[PDB]
Amino acid sequence: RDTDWSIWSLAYCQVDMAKDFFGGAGIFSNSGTCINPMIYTLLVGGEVGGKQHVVLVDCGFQNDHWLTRYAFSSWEDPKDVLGRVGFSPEDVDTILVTHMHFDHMGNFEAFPNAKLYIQLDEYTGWSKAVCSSHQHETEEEKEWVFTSFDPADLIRAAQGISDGRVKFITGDEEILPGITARLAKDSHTFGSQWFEVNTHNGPFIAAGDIVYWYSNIERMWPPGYHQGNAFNQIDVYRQMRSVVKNKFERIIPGHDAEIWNRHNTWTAPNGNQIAELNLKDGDTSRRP
Amino acid sequence: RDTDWSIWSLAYCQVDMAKDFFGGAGIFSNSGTCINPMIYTLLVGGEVGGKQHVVLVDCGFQNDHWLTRYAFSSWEDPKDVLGRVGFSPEDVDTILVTHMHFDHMGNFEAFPNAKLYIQLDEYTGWSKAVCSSHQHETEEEKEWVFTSFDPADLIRAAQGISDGRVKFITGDEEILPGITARLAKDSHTFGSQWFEVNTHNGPFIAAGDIVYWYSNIERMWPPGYHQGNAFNQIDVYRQMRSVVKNKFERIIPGHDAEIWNRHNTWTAPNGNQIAELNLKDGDTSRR
Amino acid sequence: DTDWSIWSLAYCQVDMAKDFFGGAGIFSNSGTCINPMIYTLLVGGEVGGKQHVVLVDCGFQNDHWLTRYAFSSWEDPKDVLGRVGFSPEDVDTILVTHMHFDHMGNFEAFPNAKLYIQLDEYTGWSKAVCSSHQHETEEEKEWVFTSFDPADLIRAAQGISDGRVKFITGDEEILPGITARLAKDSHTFGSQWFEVNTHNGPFIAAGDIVYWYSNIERMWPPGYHQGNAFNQIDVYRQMRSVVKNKFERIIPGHDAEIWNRHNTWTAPNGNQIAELNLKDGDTSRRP
Amino acid sequence: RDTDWSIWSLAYCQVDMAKDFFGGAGIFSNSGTCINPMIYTLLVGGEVGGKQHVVLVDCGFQNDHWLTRYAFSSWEDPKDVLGRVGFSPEDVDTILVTHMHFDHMGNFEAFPNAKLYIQLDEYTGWSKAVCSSHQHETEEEKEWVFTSFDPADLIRAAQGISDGRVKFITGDEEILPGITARLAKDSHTFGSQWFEVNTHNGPFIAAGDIVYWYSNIERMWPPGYHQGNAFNQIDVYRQMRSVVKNKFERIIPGHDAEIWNRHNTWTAPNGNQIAELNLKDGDTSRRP
Amino acid sequence: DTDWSIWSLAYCQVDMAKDFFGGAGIFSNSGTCINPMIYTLLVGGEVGGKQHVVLVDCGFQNDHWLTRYAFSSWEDPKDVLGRVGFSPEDVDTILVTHMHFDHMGNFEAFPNAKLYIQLDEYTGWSKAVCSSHQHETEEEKEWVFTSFDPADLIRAAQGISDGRVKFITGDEEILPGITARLAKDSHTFGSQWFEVNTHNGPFIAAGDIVYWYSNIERMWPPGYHQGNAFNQIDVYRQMRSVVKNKFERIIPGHDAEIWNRHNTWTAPNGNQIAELNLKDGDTSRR
Amino acid sequence: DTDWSIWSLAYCQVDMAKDFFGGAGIFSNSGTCINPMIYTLLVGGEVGGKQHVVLVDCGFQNDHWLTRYAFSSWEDPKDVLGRVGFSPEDVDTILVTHMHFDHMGNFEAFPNAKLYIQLDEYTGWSKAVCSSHQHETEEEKEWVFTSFDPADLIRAAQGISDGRVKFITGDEEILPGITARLAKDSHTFGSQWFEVNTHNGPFIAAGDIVYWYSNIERMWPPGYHQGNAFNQIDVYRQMRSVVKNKFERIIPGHDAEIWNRHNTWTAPNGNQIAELNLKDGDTSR
Ligand SMILES: [Zn+2]
Ligand SMILES: [Zn+2]
Ligand SMILES: [Zn+2]
Ligand SMILES: [Zn+2]
Ligand SMILES: [Zn+2]
Ligand SMILES: [Zn+2]
Ligand SMILES: [Zn+2]
Ligand SMILES: [Zn+2]
Ligand SMILES: [Zn+2]
Ligand SMILES: [Zn+2]
Ligand SMILES: [Zn+2]
Ligand SMILES: [Zn+2]
Repeated sequence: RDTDWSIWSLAYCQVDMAKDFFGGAGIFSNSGTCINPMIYTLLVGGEVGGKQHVVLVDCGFQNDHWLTRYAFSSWEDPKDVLGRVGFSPEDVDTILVTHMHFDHMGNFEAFPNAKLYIQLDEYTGWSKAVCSSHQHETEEEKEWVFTSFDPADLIRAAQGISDGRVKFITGDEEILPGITARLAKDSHTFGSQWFEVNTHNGPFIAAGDIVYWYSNIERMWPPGYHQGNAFNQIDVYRQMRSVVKNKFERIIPGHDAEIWNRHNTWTAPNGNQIAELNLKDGDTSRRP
Repeated sequence: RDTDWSIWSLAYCQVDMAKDFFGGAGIFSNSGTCINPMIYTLLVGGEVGGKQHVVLVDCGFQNDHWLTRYAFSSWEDPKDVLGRVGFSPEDVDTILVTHMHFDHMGNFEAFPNAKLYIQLDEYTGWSKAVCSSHQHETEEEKEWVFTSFDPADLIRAAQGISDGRVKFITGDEEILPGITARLAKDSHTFGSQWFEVNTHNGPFIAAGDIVYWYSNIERMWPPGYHQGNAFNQIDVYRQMRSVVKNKFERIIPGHDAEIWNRHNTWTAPNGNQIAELNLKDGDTSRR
Repeated sequence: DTDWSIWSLAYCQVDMAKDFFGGAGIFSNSGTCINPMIYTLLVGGEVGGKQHVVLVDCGFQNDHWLTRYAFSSWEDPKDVLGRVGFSPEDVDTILVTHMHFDHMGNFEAFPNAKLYIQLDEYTGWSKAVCSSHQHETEEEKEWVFTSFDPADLIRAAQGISDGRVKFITGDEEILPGITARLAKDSHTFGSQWFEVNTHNGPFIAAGDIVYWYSNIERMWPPGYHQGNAFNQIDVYRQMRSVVKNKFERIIPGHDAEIWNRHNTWTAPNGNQIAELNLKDGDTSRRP
Repeated sequence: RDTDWSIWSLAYCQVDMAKDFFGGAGIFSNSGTCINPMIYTLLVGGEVGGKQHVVLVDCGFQNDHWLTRYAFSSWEDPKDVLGRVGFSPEDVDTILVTHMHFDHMGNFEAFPNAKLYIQLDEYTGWSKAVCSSHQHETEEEKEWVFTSFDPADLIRAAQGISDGRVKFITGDEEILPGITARLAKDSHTFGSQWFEVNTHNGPFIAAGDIVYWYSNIERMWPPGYHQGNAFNQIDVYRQMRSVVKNKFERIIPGHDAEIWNRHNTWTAPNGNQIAELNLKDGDTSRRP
Repeated sequence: DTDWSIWSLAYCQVDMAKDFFGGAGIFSNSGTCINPMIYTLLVGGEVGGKQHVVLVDCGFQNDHWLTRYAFSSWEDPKDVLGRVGFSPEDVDTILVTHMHFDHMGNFEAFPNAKLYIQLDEYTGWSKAVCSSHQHETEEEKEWVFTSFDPADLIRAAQGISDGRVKFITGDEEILPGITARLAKDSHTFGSQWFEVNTHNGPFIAAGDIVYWYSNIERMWPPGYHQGNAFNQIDVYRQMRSVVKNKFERIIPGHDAEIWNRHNTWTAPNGNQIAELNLKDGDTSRR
Repeated sequence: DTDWSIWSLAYCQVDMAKDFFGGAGIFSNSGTCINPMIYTLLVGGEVGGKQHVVLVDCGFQNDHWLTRYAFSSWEDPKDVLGRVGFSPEDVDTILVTHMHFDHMGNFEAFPNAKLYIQLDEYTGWSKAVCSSHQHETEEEKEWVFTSFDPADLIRAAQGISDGRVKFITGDEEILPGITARLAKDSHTFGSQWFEVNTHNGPFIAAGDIVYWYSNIERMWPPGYHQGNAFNQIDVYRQMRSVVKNKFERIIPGHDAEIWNRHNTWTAPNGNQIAELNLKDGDTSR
């Protein structure tokens, strides 16, 4: 089947963060701070002459308590972030979840028509991890387990499973035409997955937090904060490099402001960026 | 290492059901119906000279929509059922869940001080199965998986996990002094577990639905309705027989009125039975 | 590439409680009914090349099994296969869905045929028979042997020594256009079903994984089986996907409804004969 | 200690055989032939003061075509072999099968009251191997598979399974009081097992054909003919040496005339040997 | 029936950023500090008698590794062992927690010592070193080799050939009262920790699974490591359980706090020395 | 679309008991015979692509091993490869069937070649070497080291760090038309054989899983091996299936019968040269 997809990376928030957090405890230690985007990626396309899908890789978090747990700024609603590219949250039929951290699957219920795809190992891993954490007597002992995980997202996932809106992927699978989910077990998280997007202009990768920063995969240096196996990430980087033949601009990192320096980018009134990574044959640009 | 436990099996409801359902196709086919008890079991004890635990194996379902999906009668609140043996739901500190069928974990939020114990395979099995079933285009194609399973219990399970009130068992484990949980993978359900209870009068077994009826384990004949592997149940029957040295009255089946005929039993006003299976050193009977 | 013509032939009939085949809930206490005992003949293979004459299963012999259960109208392979223009000597390969007596019993009646069975089926029954002899009484073994003849374990071993039995381990395209599919712990330890590719699309020989169309149409496994009910659910879905929900393309094991869904002749006696596919020039063997 | 066993190794036949077969292709190539005993081992005992079991480790082959496929001589019936130590074949309640080669299980039906214990992997291994062999067009291509295996023993085993005479062991198991079966997967054969026998004078090992000759385990040099994994045999030798704390005479090899030099031995009229390896407490010697 | 004398000796020091050892987030952009390089001497065994001289880890040689990091105060083993009454050649056994340069580099300075290391540790590094060489530039290889010397792969092989090294595969009580604990994919592919059963309770040589006491106390894996963050969390719980949450009975890899909570006395260059347990019938040391 | 020229080059000869190579049963007490020591030259790859020059195995050096067995006629890689128009410097790839001394001992004579080994072979020998040193005497270690030199373990680790050795894990097409097939616990822990696809059909470099044509023709594994005899049986079946029972298409490890099945000529000292295949557009010798 021939597939083609338009791809936009949309900032919906910003975080000021220690560099070693994203870039590595070695190379980026004691290197000050910087602003990094909170991003989700819109994909529109599919089989040519077939159903057109409106897909989000990840969907941001909500305007809730998480805004106080880190140095966030410039948060924007899905109505506004997607409106600037000519869509609405109602139009989104699928959310592909790289991992169940709060900033990639929180707020999925703002897309009432979307089905959620999660790796089974991600869901089961977090169920066990959350349950195990309650053997510690204080919350200080639980802090690391919950640094990026909202137990309420466990409840929402179960609610979606029973509702029929959450679907499990187990391993690798072409879930939409030209989008292949790749399980990276115990990489960034228990069941992090990345996505291979095949377009007429070649492959693109939505890496999730497996690749926080381009420097992670270019320097082969896993981040200072992650909740998996650093050597597994090494293995995944090599898989990703092979898919895109080291055309590093084709990989979408999770939280790297460097992405705006590498693609046709314009900014919204508040500053949040929009990137036009690719346009399928016959589509028009969204720059004002 | 010296454990001792008092054991009461208490009926909270009754169901009229075709016999082959519980007893088996072929041998009990076209045998009409009979009343069968809906049961949970109270265990009080632990290490002699130690903390006396108050534990439930299973806790029944709520008087909700489930009362109409089967021929139930005489449903009773846990306050009424445990009161007859001298306890209240607030006393229950542990609920041992044999499996996640609605009638064994439905009403657990009625015991606000209790921790829930479930096999990881039971929880993960149902998460996968519920999700897989929503790939069917019609609701009729989904009936069989949900005949005994309430997706609302999946949600309550997830809520208790994050609350810290639900704990996973993975395999065999002595979770309380003298009570060891036994994983029976893919027997009655994905992660059914049974419980071995060690007292001064020897072992007792809480079997759950692996053994619906004594005849399941006496005739080695699995039921006409189950959601796991029939030959796995046979193997579990053999383990149970070995633990109990073939003294069958020492096994507590899930839904067999025959239990009231094998132990010291009396009736409540509405009819629900209270079987006293064992009394630990120093306890007086509650007839 | 490949094409095959297909006939399903009865060789006996069985009167059985409906809950046996259809489910303990929905078909309980529904009386009894007549069900065909069937094996399926396939003739063909690759288009320009060796024509194979194949049986899926081969029925049982007229021995003590006629007094077991309640059979009637039993017929010899010489009679059943002659009506379609063949003799028992023509069959070069018999595909065994599982080692229950009525699907592999009479295999020595086809002297030129190689028998194909899943390694897990043979190993499972070897273990199960041996394990059952841990029970001291014959009554405790009844369920293991409800459908299994220990003499067929010996005949199977005799055939292994003869080179007449071949093991399949998992999925395999055995003959041209016929893929065996292992369904581990489905009806039995190593049940397998067969995907048959013709010019008119695919056909499925389901064995007893699907006793009745109602099993797979309602997604409701039978009341009697010796495997895992949820595994059967998974297989039902695999089969539906292969056949694009064109259910008449699935050959159930023991369902009179197949005579209502296909060109079906009838024999001098009651046992039926049903055409399912005729690949170009296979003159219909319909009178 | 609460268990005790008397132990006799009894030769029932003799075989003239090339030395490299039993001792190894390195040291014993082109080294001629020698006479080697065909042996099964009688164990009498159990719980001290409780049931006196009568046990055979292996039971030899029958007087059939096998007598011509090798240089056999002096085959003797179980009535005569066991008669010399004061027992009859009807006394044997248990036959422990090291492996299903013809000379270790061929004759089990001459012991009408005995249950056979066989490793599940041994039975399934031979079932597969026999069935696979019939893909070869000539009987010569099957010859190695059948050098020590009789397909008729497959049928007899299936018959014993159906009768309730055959019991499967899967892995390690204390089968009788003081006798533990040890699975040695893929050693001499698919499911070879050896037996540790606890006596008041310490442990004895019935090695089956894992140890043909003392030299295999003393020199750590597996034989030239076997149907398993040579390095697996190396690993089992180490387990055996450790159990007997390097008392090599406590190990009963399958086919070594050297055993008559290491134990109190006398001979029958035809030359077949009797070795009294151990006499449990209270037991009297059987030497004439 | 089993007793052990236990000494933790600092053979060197490093000035390192805090998030490296303590964790990103709670120690991000928090500056740096001096941290010790230690190996742990245990001598004793079955109270019956046979006394073994065992080292947990054995430092790194004084070579190019001294310039790769803010090292100082590197001392010889004969120097450091002498201050507690021993000579390298006395060591019977070197228990290797993992194959990073600074726990395995100088094992040849102990000609009598058998080396015990996990099969997965050795096998994982063989795999990794080989995998890295499909990277064309040296910058891409940097992280794999931050703590690993390819020359230690060649020594290990030479040790295998010589009979100096033996592979553990799983848990195994390697010497009377010392249980080796496989922690697959913790700090490294096959890191392991050791559970020393002394008459005065239990002791844990943590290796680099626990860089700092605060990794286990704050349940917070470090910012640099080369295995599985959640696996470390689960080993933290296995350790906490073995010592009943008495954290001092765990010896971290590179925490100067260990000097603070155990009898310590500086040496000439300052490299500390702490005695954690002297087996009754054993003589102390300054 | 692949094509390869194939030469089997004897670089040495060994006088050995027949049962060693042929079997403890059939060839017992059968005396000895001369057997070739062989490595195979492969030149080709994808048609229209980078033509590779590859060695399957590379022999051992003229060192202590020349005295550990009845060897004769040892020749250098410079001489043996010189006769077919190449030098050791041309070989960029050596595919190693197993780590026995006579198949990897001399790989450093090929300074530009990458070495490919099964991971299970390397870890297998690493473990076995360590386990062997638990025995207190050297006679108890002899069988483990009959064909294995611990110096090759050290040379292997050095190449690992140097970047010259690569691990294969299971089956893999390493070069165009060459598939490595792991045969776990066959001749050794991680023995591998190679399927070579040419325009004239498939050829197999069997290593020592097949010492002699009679192993696979008689389905009778050898009297000396360090793996699992029934695994070799199953591997024999895979090989026979690939070549559709054309046994001359299988390259055995040590069988002089090979010179009788192909265009063969001899060197001055006696060592044989076998031209098994010439890819489209090639001239003989
Ligand atoms: Zn994240
Ligand atoms: Zn993120
Ligand atoms: Zn139930
Ligand atoms: Zn129930
Ligand atoms: Zn059936
Ligand atoms: Zn049937
Ligand atoms: Zn044998
Ligand atoms: Zn033998
Ligand atoms: Zn370190
Ligand atoms: Zn380290
Ligand atoms: Zn070799
Ligand atoms: Zn060789």
